[PDB]
Amino acid sequence: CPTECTCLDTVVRCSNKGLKVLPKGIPRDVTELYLDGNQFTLVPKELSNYKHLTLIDLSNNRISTLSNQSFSNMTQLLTLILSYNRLRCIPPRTFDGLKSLRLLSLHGNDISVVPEGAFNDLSALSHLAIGANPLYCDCNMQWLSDWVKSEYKEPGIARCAGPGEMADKLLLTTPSKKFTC
Amino acid sequence: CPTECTCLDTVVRCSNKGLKVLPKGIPRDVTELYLDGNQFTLVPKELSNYKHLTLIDLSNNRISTLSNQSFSNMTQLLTLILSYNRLRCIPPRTFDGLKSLRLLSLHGNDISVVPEGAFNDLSALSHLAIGANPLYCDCNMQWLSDWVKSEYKEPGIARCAGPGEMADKLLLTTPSKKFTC
Repeated sequence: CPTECTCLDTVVRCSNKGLKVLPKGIPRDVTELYLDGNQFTLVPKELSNYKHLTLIDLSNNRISTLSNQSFSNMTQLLTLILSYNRLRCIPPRTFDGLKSLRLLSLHGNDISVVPEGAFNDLSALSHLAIGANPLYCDCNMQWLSDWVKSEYKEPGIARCAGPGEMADKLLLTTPSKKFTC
Repeated sequence: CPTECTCLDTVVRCSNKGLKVLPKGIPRDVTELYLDGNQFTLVPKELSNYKHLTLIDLSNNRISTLSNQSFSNMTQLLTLILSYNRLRCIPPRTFDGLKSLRLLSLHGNDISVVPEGAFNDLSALSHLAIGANPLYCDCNMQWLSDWVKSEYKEPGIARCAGPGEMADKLLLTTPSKKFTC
C-alpha cells in the first residue's frame, strides 16, 4: 500500500492528500481508486495499467485537459467521476472503448461543448451528471439533448448558459429542435 | 395562459419572474410546469388540481420545508425537480403515492437527514440526485446507502458531511456497515 493511501479489500483511498502525482506501488488488483480532493492537472497515464479497476474518483482536482488516451484499455470501467475540475474541451475519442461504463460525472466544470460522437462507445451509460457547466446550446449539442431524453439519463440539473433564448433552459426537457446553428 | 408565463401546447414556463405564489390561470391541461428561479417558500397545495401534470420544476426557489401533504393526489407525476432550495429534511411520507415518479432531484439543498421509508412508494424511481447536501451518514441513513446500492440510481456525487471519518465519503460506494450510531 502506498504511504499516502489506505488499502482495504481492493479499495485504494488517497483522498485529500495534496497529491499531484500518482502514488507508486498501488496494488495490481485495485478495483476502486479514490483520488478526490487533490491537485492533479492531468489524468495519470498509468490508470490504464490497472486492469481490474471499475471505479475512478478524480473529483475536486484541477484537471484542465483530457486526452484520447486517458481512459484507454479500460473496457471493465463502470464508474468515472470527474466532478469539480477545470475541464472545458472534450476530445472526440476520450471515452472510446468504455463499453461497461454505467455512471459518468462531468458536473462542475467549464464545459460549453461536448462533441457529437463522444458517447459513441458508451452503450451501457445510464446516468450522466453534467450540471454546473456553461453549456452552449446550439446545433452541436442537439445530439446530447436527444441522448439524455431516453430513460432519464440526466437529472434535470444541467442548463444552457446560452446563446440568447436558450438562457437557463434545461438540457433534459427543452425540445431538440430548439438546438440550432 | 397566465400573464406571468409563456405557454406552448401544455407546457407552461414562469421562470425567473419573482413569484411567491402560483400565477392565476394555469390551463387545466398543463403537463409541464416551470417555476424555477422564483421566491416560492412552499410547494403550493393547489398544484394537485392539475391532473395531467407530470413535470414540476421548482429549482432555485426558497423552499425550506415540505409537508407529508405536499404531493397529495399527484399520482401521475414523472419528474420532480427541487434543486437549489433550502430543504433540511424530508418528512417520511412526503413522497407517498408517487408510484410513477422516474426522476427526483434534491440536489443543492441543506439536507442532513432523510428518514427511513421516505422512498417507500418511489418504486419507479430510476434517477436520484441528492448531491451538494450535508448528509449525516449515521445509522438513520444506512437505509439510503442500501437503496442507492440496490440498483444503479445515483452517479457518484452525493457525499457525507459527517459524522467523523464519514466526512467526504461517497454515499454510492461507502459500505453500509459504516453507517452507524
